[PDB]
Amino acid sequence: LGKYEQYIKWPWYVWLGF
Repeated sequence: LGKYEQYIKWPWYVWLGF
């Protein structure tokens, strides 16, 4: 759907993409 990778991309950024 693209709802998780949209809200989960926040905490995952701190590691990669922060």
